[PDB]
Amino acid sequence: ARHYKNLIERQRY
Repeated sequence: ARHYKNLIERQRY
């Protein structure tokens, strides 16, 4: 679900 990478990619970024 590529679009959702964002979320997990916001945590430390």
